[PDB]
Amino acid sequence: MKFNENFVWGVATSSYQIEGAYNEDGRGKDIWGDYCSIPGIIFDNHNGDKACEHYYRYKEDVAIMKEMGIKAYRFSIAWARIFPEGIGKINQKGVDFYHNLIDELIKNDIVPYVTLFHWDLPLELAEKGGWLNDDSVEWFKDYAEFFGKEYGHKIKYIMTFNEPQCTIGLGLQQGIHAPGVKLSPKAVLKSTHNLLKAHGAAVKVLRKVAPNTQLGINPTCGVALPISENKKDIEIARKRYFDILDLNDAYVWSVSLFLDPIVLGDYPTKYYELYKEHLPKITQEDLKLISQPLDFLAQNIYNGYRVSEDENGNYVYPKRKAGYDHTDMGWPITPSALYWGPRFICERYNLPFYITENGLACHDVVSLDNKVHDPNRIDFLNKYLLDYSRASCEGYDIRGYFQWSLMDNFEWREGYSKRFGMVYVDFETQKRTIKDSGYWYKKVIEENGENLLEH
Repeated sequence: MKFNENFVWGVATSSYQIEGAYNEDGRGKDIWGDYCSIPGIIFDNHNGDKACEHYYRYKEDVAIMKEMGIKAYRFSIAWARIFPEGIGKINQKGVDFYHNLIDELIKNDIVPYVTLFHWDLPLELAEKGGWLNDDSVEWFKDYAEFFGKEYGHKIKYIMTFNEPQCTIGLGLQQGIHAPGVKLSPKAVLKSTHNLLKAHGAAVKVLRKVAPNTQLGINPTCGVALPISENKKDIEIARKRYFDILDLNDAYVWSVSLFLDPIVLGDYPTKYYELYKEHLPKITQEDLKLISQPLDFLAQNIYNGYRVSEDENGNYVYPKRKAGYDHTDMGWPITPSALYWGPRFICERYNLPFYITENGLACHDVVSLDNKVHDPNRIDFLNKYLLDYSRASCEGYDIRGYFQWSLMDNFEWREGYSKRFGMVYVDFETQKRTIKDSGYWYKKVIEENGENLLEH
């Protein structure tokens, strides 16, 4: 019994990365399409105008998902495809599209998992300040309210914000993601506060208009890994994993900054002390709105880092061995992150836990045999599921795993130079090719993980 019988095996995509049709059927502009229009921002000036054309080819992608026997599909809704201006007028062809997509999923016995916001903020609301605007809490509530009223009767799982660490940190504090700016701590924490408030308002209104839909959120962070399994070393990694970082660091990359207000009802104590001169207006109704009860907690986990302390109690980060296992991103391959991550999150928050994203980039090619061989992805996934199974076997309330991605897509700043899918996509012909990892993943679902090679 590596995993439980109810375990959920899924793949994950996002709207801007696969859909295409950025300027068709009344879809409004968003921040990433706007971000891409700045020359030199994206690798080779790629954009998401066409992407994988999933908007037009969704039936084929669902047929491919049935071919691999995938029972759950995580995807995101393009806010600008339903509300071209963020608020007000409804774009029916965008409403019809997600109807056609959802119906195709149900028709093929695939359970939809919906992400409301996957970074594609409607450009009209960004030009109104984005998450700096206190009205953004209402913009997202009305967005969530319409989606719950229109689709709640056939969507059982909804998560609000995918990886707010990127939207806030890379987008507004580090200038790495859209809109690409580096704002003040006041702006960043005010933007953080309104995003959390928008999350809670979305949860509260979805309990009213879609009461049979389970709600959650999937943040992300590097997983602090203990140097050994001694209680003294595990506590160092646990403290770092939920720490609040200094203002001169990339302080948005914190687990507790977002999830402690959501699950525990307030920011950590360190937040009020370190950020005292940059604190936003925080009322108790704010914290009450943010801390709505959730049905599940999720997390995108890709890698982790060893962490320790010296004599003075300062964090020490040991080097990685020369030639260490890595991906086409240069990211390290650390399968133990899928154990310590879920373990730390479950112990601190005690909610049903999903892994919403896990995977790696591989320099995949269509070989001479017209197949795509990615055994490195098979090894990466197999090793990560082994440590994830250990957490399930140890009694933690683990519910599922969504492998990023289903198909190669637009990898943001990297464009199409990085391939994360188990399905190969030639971005000219739009020809799909299932990789060896896809057929291997089909057997994993059918065996519920009892085929995972050990050691």
